Amino acid sequence: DHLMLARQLPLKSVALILAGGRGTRLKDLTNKRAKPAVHFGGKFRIIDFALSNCINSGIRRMGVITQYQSHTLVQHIQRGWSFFNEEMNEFVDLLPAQQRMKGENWYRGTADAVTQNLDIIRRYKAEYVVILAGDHIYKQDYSRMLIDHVEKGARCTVACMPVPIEEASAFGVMAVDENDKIIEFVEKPANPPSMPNDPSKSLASMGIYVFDADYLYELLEEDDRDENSSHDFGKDLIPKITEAGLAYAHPFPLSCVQSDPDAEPYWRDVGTLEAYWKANLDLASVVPELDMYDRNWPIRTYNESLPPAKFVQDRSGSHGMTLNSLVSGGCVISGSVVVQSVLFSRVRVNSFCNIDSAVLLPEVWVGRSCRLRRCVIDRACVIPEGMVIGENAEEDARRFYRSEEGIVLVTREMLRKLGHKQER
Amino acid sequence: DHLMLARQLPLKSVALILAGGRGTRLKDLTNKRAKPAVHFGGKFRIIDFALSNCINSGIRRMGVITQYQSHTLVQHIQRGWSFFNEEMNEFVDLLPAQQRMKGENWYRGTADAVTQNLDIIRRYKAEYVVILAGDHIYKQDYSRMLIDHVEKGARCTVACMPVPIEEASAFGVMAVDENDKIIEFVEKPANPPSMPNDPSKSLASMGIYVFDADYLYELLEEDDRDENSSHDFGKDLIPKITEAGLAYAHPFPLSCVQSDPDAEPYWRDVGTLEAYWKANLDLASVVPELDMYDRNWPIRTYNESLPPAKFVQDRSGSHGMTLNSLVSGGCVISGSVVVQSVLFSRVRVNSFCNIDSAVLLPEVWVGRSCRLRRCVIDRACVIPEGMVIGENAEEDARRFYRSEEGIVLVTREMLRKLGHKQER
Amino acid sequence: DHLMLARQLPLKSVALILAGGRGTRLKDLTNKRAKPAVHFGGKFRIIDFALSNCINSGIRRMGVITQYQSHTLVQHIQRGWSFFNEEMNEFVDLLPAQQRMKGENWYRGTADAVTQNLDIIRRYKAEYVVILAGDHIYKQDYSRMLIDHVEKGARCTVACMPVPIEEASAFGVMAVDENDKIIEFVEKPANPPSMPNDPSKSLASMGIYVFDADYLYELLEEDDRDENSSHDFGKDLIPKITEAGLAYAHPFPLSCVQSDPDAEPYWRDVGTLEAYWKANLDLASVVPELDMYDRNWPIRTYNESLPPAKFVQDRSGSHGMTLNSLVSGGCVISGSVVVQSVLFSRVRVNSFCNIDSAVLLPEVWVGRSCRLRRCVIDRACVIPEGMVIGENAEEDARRFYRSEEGIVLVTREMLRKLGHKQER
Amino acid sequence: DHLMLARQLPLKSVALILAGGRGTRLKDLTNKRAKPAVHFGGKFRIIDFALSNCINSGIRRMGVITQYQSHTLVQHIQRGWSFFNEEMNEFVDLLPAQQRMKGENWYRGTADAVTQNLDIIRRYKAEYVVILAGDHIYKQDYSRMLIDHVEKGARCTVACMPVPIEEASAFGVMAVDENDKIIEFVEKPANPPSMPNDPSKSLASMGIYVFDADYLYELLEEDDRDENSSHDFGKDLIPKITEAGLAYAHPFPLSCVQSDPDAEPYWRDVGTLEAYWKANLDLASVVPELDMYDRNWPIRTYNESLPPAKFVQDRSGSHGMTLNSLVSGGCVISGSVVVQSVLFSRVRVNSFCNIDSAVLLPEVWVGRSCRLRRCVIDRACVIPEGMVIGENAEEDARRFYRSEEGIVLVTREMLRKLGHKQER
Ligand SMILES: Nc1ncnc2c1ncn2[C@@H]1O[C@H](COP(=O)(O)O)[C@@H](O)[C@H]1O
Ligand SMILES: Nc1ncnc2c1ncn2[C@@H]1O[C@H](COP(=O)(O)O)[C@@H](O)[C@H]1O
Ligand SMILES: Nc1ncnc2c1ncn2[C@@H]1O[C@H](COP(=O)(O)O)[C@@H](O)[C@H]1O
Ligand SMILES: Nc1ncnc2c1ncn2[C@@H]1O[C@H](COP(=O)(O)O)[C@@H](O)[C@H]1O
Repeated sequence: DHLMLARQLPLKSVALILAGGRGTRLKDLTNKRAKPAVHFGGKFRIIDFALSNCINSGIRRMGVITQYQSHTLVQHIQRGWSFFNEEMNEFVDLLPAQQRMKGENWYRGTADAVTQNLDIIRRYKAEYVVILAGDHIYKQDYSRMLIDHVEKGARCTVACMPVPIEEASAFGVMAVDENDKIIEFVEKPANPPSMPNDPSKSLASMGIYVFDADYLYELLEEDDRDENSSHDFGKDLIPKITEAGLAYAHPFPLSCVQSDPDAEPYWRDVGTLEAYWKANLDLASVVPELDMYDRNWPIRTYNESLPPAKFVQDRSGSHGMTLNSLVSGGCVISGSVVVQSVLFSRVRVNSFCNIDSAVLLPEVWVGRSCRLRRCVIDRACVIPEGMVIGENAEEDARRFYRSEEGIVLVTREMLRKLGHKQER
Repeated sequence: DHLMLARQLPLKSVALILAGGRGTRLKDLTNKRAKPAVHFGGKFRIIDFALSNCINSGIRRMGVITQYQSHTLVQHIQRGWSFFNEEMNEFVDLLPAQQRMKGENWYRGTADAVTQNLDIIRRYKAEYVVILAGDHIYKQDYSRMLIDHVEKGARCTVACMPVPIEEASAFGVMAVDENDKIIEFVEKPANPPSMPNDPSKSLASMGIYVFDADYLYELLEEDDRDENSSHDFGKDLIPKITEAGLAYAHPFPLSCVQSDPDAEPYWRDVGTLEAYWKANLDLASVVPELDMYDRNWPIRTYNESLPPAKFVQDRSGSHGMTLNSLVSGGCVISGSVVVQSVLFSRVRVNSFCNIDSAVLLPEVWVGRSCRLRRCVIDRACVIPEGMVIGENAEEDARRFYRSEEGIVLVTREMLRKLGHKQER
Repeated sequence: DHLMLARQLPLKSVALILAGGRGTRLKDLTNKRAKPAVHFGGKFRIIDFALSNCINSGIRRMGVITQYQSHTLVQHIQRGWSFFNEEMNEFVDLLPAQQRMKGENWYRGTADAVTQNLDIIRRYKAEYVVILAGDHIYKQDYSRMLIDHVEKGARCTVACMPVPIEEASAFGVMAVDENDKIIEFVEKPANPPSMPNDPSKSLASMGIYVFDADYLYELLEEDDRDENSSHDFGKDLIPKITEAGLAYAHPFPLSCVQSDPDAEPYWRDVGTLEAYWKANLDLASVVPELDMYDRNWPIRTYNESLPPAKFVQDRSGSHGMTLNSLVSGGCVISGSVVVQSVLFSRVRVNSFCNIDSAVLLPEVWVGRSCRLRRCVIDRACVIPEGMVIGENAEEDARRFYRSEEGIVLVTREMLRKLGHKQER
Repeated sequence: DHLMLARQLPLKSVALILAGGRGTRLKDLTNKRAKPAVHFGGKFRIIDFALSNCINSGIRRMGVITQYQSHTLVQHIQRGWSFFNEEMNEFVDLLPAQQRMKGENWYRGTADAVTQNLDIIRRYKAEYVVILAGDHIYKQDYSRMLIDHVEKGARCTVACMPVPIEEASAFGVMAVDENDKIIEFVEKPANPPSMPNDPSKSLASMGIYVFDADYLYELLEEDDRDENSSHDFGKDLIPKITEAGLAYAHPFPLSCVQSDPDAEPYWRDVGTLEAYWKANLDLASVVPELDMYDRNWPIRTYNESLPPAKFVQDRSGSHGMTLNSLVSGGCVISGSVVVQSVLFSRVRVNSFCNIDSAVLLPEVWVGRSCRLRRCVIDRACVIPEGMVIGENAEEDARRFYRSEEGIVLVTREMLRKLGHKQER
């Protein structure tokens, strides 16, 4: 462990974002796009979190694997992540599956997508391969995980963090020892084992595996020949590494970038619809759990050119009132009440509206005299005049999609089967 | 006139924006910046108008002449106008006066700045040279002025537009004939001559001269040797061309880009302080005279990455009310009243403020319980708590600078002198 | 026909490059890449021809359709064609077929690829849709084809140019009248009909169709419902437009950009292997048919950062001799004879080589004492020591691929079945 | 010393490259350009060395101080060093002296340039300030000098390296102790003191001072008020820090990046004309002292788009012979002999030339039947037909400039004076 080691491992490293793959539990949010390209934060996409942590961690060589509905994703990487110069060892390579006969190849698993592209990744000559799930929201520093991987003399290093046992049936539960060496790993159990001394919580894998380059190539080619295998990192390989005792665990609180050290680390995978809504409006509160006014760990995105947020008087000459809300650029709010809401770019709300705990994805047009409560308005939805959402549960659940918790989702297809011409 | 002559006139052409110039009528606004680099519109600088008209007119070769306090200007061109490629015949040159032998070189006049850089401009190999004053705000199409210049068989074409005879003592008044050939030109008269049939208005030069390049080079070298010359385009050259009868006039309403054809063309040179303030708030009204939500003639600028505009509750849990205002990105408005105002980037207003007909240039901090009206807050001004501006004119004259019209201007040096340290 | 019309139609236009789709007659040159991504010119790819003609024709909105082996292509557009800003109406959108169920969708035809993406192209709001085959090499101005399309009052406008009847069985042969109105169109005939008064030549379609936006959308939806249709522009639609008499013909000599007006227009589709090799060395001769030292119609590409071309002495201290050859950057030629050749980037040739009428695609390593005549060395081929190519026809045809005209092609797979470790 | 201290020392840091400076020992080379902007290496400028070491050392915040003839320099930074984003904490500022009141401001010395811009540098909020002379050619790692500065608890760390006592009268000679603390510093002595145990060599300052920022600001404001000071870092400040015992020395062989560890570190300041010529041709030899085919420490520059280097046959159909030369892109060499030479971009050599130990800066045209040896041809020089250089020293002294060592220098003004018009 030398003094100039913390700086030379990111440069000998290469990150691989398994962007591609939809989130099925997000219903129609991700019907026309990949989960990493779901909008978030007023101006971000989820994959801006798993990319700006590579940059600020020094890892300037990324590999974005994209399968399902990637036009918007690729078009976002193109416009916001193509400032690189390949001559200074940095790049964001897109690795969709390469078709030679109209659908002959198609990425059978998570770990069968790093094996199709294993002739391109060898050419990078990397020693440490970070394996990032980029449909997640976090502010980690992977040059403090890579060290903890190099100090321990590990082959694979799984970033683990504890979560409530109630939600630990959707993640990879493990069990460690005094030396943070994984002893028992099981993927997506039906009865998540608890931690020792913490019966109400389980030590879960985040989908962030650091691998020596030599061991990963030798483990996938040793796994690609397995017909029985399901070709996934959690469900096939990490048990294989674990059962040889070459798998260590890296606590996330160590390599988490927070502005308040007294707080707990922030991890939201935006699993269902409810946690997507809840995760945006936790940017609109007074004290957000996620700091985005931070200049020591900024998040890079498509810096679209939009005019200032305009607030104008309604048809009656009256004021427009706002409370704990975000209004991004392009918006035009004509004298209506906006509360606990998040308006993204280009949202044009007309007069006399009432908007409460809403999330208005971009290019939404809200017509005159609309009332919106606890809803998610999808991209380009042209809400008609006098529409009421979030006051009649037996109404909203027979028009739009309504989650068990009360969250409504509105899409153009939902609003075009109702008869509202939404071709504006 | 060939049918394919409109599209290859902007490629044989080269624009020269005379960015340098104090614009002394602005008093303290331009103390630390050049007149072009004054902030405008929530996110623009005035030189984004004289540059985005060259782009959308096809003129991709520009030459920005900068002398006085150009650090902010040059830093703006570097970060928002350096997307060009030199192998596609397009660039944004910066031609500030070349310095050797302990600060020897400085331009004697407007036209003694286009001469020193006459060895670099000949390299461009440009047939037509557009000469743009870039301290002006307008939406023109120079590929309709170049045609009118090539149809007429003109050598130099002055863009002229009528203005009230009261303000015509600041511009170049001319007189034309039936075939738009300048007969009488006089620069900055003390008694501006009126138009025929319009006694209340004068036909003024805008500062926009299109030149046959073979004539410009021969005219400046024939002028640079003149010992009594003032080395100015209006004060020396344009009378010389006029007196030979080689000077035509191009009406601006023809080559103006406006979304409402029933309206009059828009020209504001932001002369004094009052017309700066009035010009911004004319973006905050309901029907702006200047359209900036126009996609057929967009304005290019520094697309700074800023978070959404955040509105939060005050100390007391209460709402914040807005009326005909622009709130750009980065702003944080803690539950205060904002009316007829324009907040630029990064403006952090604290609780219980009242803001009326104000313009808050970037990085301004308004403290708790401040009242601001009919004022212009300079960049990074840290307004202290309980400050009151625009209610006692006799008490705003001594503390700050107050125009004759009632407009107040606040700078850090004005506030630092009263002992309100501005170190944030 | 107004005077400012030549400049306003490219802005109301959108180009669609049918890049996607391999060139089967190129054998193994396009086995790991799409034909638009075939290298050409020492530093270009074929799709830099059908893109730089959109830029210099003012068409800044392109749509690159990519299906077969597009990793290289996409990775080229990302690194050399992503300098655009979407806020000044300009972009290069990549439109690969969007998969929702692992190969469910896959682009059944050339005109069934503009129909899958017909919800994205409507959003561009474009009046004139240029349909460009981008597997071709030419220097055309599409703002002189668009006019000739607007003057004639046409619906569709097929760029046609005469070719020898011998090769006219691979293109779309048509037949026109006095008003350049197509009368008889047949796609890929077995007996190409000749021209009137030129029995030895046929009037052939280039794959460059300009279409009013309103007619194209109504023609593909009216064609997508046809089960009998083969979904192709030539084989299905252009006969349908022709049989209604709405199809005009635009001669290519009019809208061709040449630097010698006495010459004939340059069109090479790089059909077979022989014409690819012939087409590059026609850059190496003394008077190229294709001018690439032209600054009035430059070609934009991935401006890779490479050191100067180094020529060094061989093991014996001797000179290296060159004759009518192109040596791009990165190359290291150790004192060998290079004749009528084209070396791309990074080509390291070792001592005592002899290279004649060769094309060395990038990262090729030629070992010591090699002789190469009339060959095409593919990307990254590690030629071993003492290899001899192009002197024994019955030898080179049993090792590598040898066309009927004598041209040899060398790939890594060909040189790894022969036992030469080529993993360098 | 923390294990994560090497990687967050380049982020709390800010580099200041003093680009301005005539470098008068170069005579006519730097007549029209600054010493930093002198061309080097076939494609680089000297300031690409002092900048790519900040990038690859993690220092992404640079401050380029430019005074003398900076148009080419600024135009280079604009086109090759303006890929940075201000929201990711990285930029390349240009801090030329601010001008108001008819050319008033000009820096009195090296250290009176970092003071005027002391209101802009405090905004950076930098703990460590690297002070780089950028008129020098070396491959250093400043994140190994910053650590050595933070281990030692030093305030200011001077990078020192030994040089022959013959040339030690041009640099800052010092004397150190066991713990590398400067005891005696004297700037540009007339009798450079020797090292202990190495009588033939002196321990010289490179011009590379690392500073505690809290100490720099307090040292320049405490120096700017000095009436007898010369306002220089070596001549005024570094003796002041030395005499307090707060000045440590950092050996350059530790923080040098070299591909052959058995070699000595590479430092060439290109002092006179002879060491400029010798320094370039040391790129053309077989084993360069400076490695530029190194991918672990690449040099970033203006990646100009140029065609491949073309070699063609002469008038007579004959070959062109090369020996240990560099031919960059754009060159066209018509069958002539080139030996031990360095041709930059766009050099068009005509037939029957003989070129030996020459350096042809860009856009040079060599005419037919020219003989050139041991000379330096200035940018855009149009050598006429049958010119002979470097065979008659008595006839090259009068026509051009000839050093005492035998090196010739050719400029356009030297050739224009002999009546060889240089207008191409
Ligand atoms: N203004 C719009 N109207 C309708 N659909 C859109 C609009 N903008 C984007 N889309 C589509 O909405 C889907 C999701 O895109 P995005 O919201 O950008 O991920 C894609 O099918 C887009 O092509
Ligand atoms: N946050 C800030 N605080 C104080 N001065 C600033 C700040 N930002 C820019 N300036 C200075 O304000 C002046 C005008 O800059 P600008 O408003 O950008 O034209 C220049 O002297 C800048 O360096
Ligand atoms: N240095 C290399 N060695 C082996 N294969 C390569 C190399 N560079 C690119 N390739 C591959 O060669 C194929 C063609 O790429 P390209 O020649 O860039 O179109 C692709 O499969 C690339 O991944
Ligand atoms: N083709 C050219 N012909 C004559 N002068 C040039 C040319 N290119 C650049 N220069 C001038 O040469 C001087 C040095 O420029 P540079 O060699 O780029 O540092 C400056 O005065 C440039 O404007």
